[PDB]
Amino acid sequence: NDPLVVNTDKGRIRGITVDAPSGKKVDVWLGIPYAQPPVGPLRFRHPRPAEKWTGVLNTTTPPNSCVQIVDTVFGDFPGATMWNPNTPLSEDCLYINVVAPRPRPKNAAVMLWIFGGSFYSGTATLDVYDHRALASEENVIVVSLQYRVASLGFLFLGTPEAPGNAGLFDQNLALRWVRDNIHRFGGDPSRVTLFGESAGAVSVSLHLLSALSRDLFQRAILQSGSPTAPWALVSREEATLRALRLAEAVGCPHEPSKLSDAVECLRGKDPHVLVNNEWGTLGICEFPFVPVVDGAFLDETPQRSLASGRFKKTEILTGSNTEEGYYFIIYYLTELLRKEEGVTVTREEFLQAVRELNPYVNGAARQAIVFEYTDWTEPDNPNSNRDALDKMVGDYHFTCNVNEFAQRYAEEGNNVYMYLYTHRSKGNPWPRWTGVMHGDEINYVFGEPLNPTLGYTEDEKDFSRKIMRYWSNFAKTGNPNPNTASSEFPEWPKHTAHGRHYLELGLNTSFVGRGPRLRQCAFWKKYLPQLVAATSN
Amino acid sequence: NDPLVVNTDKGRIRGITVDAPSGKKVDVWLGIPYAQPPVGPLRFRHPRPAEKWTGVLNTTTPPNSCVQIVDTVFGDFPGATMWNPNTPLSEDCLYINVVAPRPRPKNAAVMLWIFGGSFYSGTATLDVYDHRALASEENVIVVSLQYRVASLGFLFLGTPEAPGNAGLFDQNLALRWVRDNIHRFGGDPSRVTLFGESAGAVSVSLHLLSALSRDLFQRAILQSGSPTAPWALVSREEATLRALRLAEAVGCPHEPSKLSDAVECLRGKDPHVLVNNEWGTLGICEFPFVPVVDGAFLDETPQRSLASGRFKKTEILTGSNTEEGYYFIIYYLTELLRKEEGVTVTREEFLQAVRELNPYVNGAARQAIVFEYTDWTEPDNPNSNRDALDKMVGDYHFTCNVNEFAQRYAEEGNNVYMYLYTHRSKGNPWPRWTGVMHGDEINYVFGEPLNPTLGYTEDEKDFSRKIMRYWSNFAKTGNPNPNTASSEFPEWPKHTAHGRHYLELGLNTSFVGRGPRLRQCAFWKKYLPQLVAATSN
Ligand SMILES: *[C@@H]1O[C@H](CO)[C@@H](O)[C@H](O)[C@H]1NC(C)=O
Ligand SMILES: *[C@@H]1O[C@H](CO)[C@@H](O)[C@H](O)[C@H]1NC(C)=O
Ligand SMILES: *[C@@H]1O[C@H](CO)[C@@H](O)[C@H](O)[C@H]1NC(C)=O
Ligand SMILES: [Cl-]
Repeated sequence: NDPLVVNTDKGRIRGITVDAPSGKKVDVWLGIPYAQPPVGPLRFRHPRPAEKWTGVLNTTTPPNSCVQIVDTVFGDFPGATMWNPNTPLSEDCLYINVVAPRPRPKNAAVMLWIFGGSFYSGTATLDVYDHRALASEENVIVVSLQYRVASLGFLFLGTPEAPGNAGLFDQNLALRWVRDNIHRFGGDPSRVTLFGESAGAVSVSLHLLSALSRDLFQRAILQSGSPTAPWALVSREEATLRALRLAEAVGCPHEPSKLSDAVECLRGKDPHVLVNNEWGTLGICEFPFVPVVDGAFLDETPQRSLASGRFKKTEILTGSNTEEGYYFIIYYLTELLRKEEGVTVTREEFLQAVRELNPYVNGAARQAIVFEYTDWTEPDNPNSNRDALDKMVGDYHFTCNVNEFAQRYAEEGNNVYMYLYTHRSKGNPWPRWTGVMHGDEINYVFGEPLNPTLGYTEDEKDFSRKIMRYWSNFAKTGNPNPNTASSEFPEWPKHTAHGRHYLELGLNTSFVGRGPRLRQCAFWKKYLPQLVAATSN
Repeated sequence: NDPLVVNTDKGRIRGITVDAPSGKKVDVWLGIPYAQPPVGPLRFRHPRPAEKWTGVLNTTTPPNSCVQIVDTVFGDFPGATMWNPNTPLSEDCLYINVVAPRPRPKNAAVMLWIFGGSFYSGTATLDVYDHRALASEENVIVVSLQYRVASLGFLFLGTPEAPGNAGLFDQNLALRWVRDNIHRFGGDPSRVTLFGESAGAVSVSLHLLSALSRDLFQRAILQSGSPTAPWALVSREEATLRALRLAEAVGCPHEPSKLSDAVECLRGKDPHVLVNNEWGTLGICEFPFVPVVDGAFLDETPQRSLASGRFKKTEILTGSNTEEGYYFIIYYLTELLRKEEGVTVTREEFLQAVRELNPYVNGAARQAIVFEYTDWTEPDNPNSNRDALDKMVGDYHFTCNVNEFAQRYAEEGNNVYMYLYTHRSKGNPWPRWTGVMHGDEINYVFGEPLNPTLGYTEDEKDFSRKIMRYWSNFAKTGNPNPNTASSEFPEWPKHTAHGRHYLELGLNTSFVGRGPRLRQCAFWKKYLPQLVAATSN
């Protein structure tokens, strides 16, 4: 009997034994199909499941990446190219990857990765997401999936041939494949933990809401993303306009009254032409094609689900990084924050940035933001004014939404674990002033420091082992803490509805705090909305 | 020859030798007259100098106190009775006290005290101000003066017979007396340091502005008071109305057109009847009869003098206590902050208090205050909501005005030293939650802990020695620091215009910080004014 041949519910498949960078060995199945290719008449539409096949399908090659724009802003800068697709771009992209430890488990916990990329970019095949270290060091099945992104994943016109959320129905279908099949690979299908970062975290949080995903997994890890983030969803009316603008931009009919003509033309366009024409006039952290409230995957806004307690009763682990804003500002204010060492911002530049980064609020709101984000010890300090820019973008679009979601989960009686990630890698290629940006924790979550061909210190390797152990303890039990309390493994306390404790994740630290950033988050969530209402006659 | 008989420019006077509680001896001259009694036709008017006398005037008895209301809200509670007049009340109250060390110096520095009491109360004769410890431990001439308070000191109608600021002209005349005479008591008239607390500090600061006082002293110490405090001055237009309201309240004519009838009737009323009818409907930290801009003592608002650099160029030492607001709230919101142990404030009680304590601002401003003064770690915590009431009253009426004054003095090149006083006496008679209140430092400045019959600990005795040494180093040299830096005497750095360092004064501490409370002071001084402007249609 060939332990690498597996009889899935649609056919037999053959995997392959390979080495993790550490030397430990894992079994691997790459590019398992879970849907019909979403091509031709099927573009923009929800996935159909895969047709049965005869024989043995060799599932040993990393799959196609879904069509998306490629980032060339900084040339071959490694900090940017690590997020670009590393396999051929194709609409034929609906595949899953399974990576199992050796020897093969019987009922192991299953960690299912959903990649981020602001819903317009990303792929499960990235080297930074390599599954071999995590599976082999922690004894879990690691699963990853492709899902459609950008307008191919999220075009919405409010018609059956453009119903929205195709990329989310892709993820749901993959979740169903995992529950139907993962036991054949040594995983317990009742022990699936979803984890994802940024738009992948938003995606995970939406599976905590949807009635269609409710029974498809056990618990969730949400790295720097939450469904109350203002970029996370778009209204149905605005999505419809954005789709029609895309149709115009590529030469298609775009009349609100004859939506059939517009969809049909869009289905005939080259896919690269579509994703390369999506980017109109949008503010920072506004992405053109994102989830909507459609009626079937979600039938109410996330804020209404949270207010009413309509979400899955389970544990969650979630957290933020210290410099969440810079990554997005570096690409948006390219004259102000050049990607050079020693950048600073003058007071007059900061005041101009506040208007550009908050383009929708009135005069009174901007002053409040200025007051809230000024260092009153030294108002004109050019470092303080640069850091203020990161914090106001990072608080509003990231940190404060994670806090909000973790709060509601905790108020409703669920165990919550909250982190603030503060480690900057010794080999970080970005300018020193960028600090700990969006996504930096991913390398450590997937155990990349254990790769002996890379430059990580021994301290960083221990750190990555600590983090993988927290993450996988949580998947295995719902609690990141070990049984025997360690010197290397600090205690990670629950984030209670009233304590709101969080654990700082870093090299030489076990600091537990509150929040984080409760005051700035109250500014955005409580003070500023009532001031906008008061001054909008 | 009798060294206790001194020939002043108006006559001879006889003093008396007494003991310090310190064990050392001092010479003392109490009740030296410096003006004609301001009685009869002279009521409300500026002082005339004292008429010459033959013989030897026995100056050995603490002088009369100026007429003022007596506080009975808490009966014989020691925390309150220590501020009540301890000598008979009379309009015949314009006297000075001099206390010299033994053996008598030749050209000693002179520390001249101006009592506080919100311009309606106070007296130089209080036991808490007793001069003997400071004079004998620090080898300085200690001087104190009476000045008229309440409507008797500060009635203004804009006519020659109610010209305003009589109490400040009293202080000016006393300052003159000191420069004409203090060398006969062993003091250098070119080395007068003014010091005062609360309305006494305001008074000191107004002598730093007035052209009539400019050459009458060398430097200044300002404890918890500044001329930018919103209670420190009243407009000429409002002063006139308040005076006319007082006339009405006591049955006098009060027609805005016939001011002579009103003044002449007021000159006939009993002085106690006058001061007991002053208290109309006023907010917290609003006192009816206070300085005005008259044309002669001051001819522009303090803020206009500060902005234009028209103020005396000299060193200043100044500071705040940590709970500046509670004292006034305890007397204003007597149902909410009962003088009992274990008081707390509910969230709903706090929101009502914000409206009562900031009764002039609109809805938007109140929300900003609420947001600024909420503990966002635990918004509903009833200790936090009680402390917030102290901080919003103390910041707005005290701490932030001291900061502003020290800031402007530093920007103009003068040496400034800033303290935050944080010591609560072990024997404090107020409830524990009141913290370190307005006026608490006065006992330590005057060396009261060195009286062994009071209950002070040994550490508190040391603290008082340290503080008298800082204060008198400052009077002697312009710098509170000693020459040989000690472990008992930390370094007190200058408060520079951009560093804004302060020294925390307390038992087990040498902490240096910035501000204090730069962010909250920016809220009152920069943010809230621009938000009121924006929302005032
Ligand atoms: C798959 O692998 C086997 C060898 O292990 C090979 O003989 C076969 O041709 C491969 N391709 C397909 C399509 O099965
Ligand atoms: C003043 O004191 C002297 C000596 O102590 C005494 O003889 C004299 O009577 C006193 N004068 C008055 C007016 O009491
Ligand atoms: C003074 O502060 C130090 C700092 O921890 C402390 O160890 C010491 O006990 C303190 N002394 C007191 C509070 O009397
Ligand atoms: Cl001047």
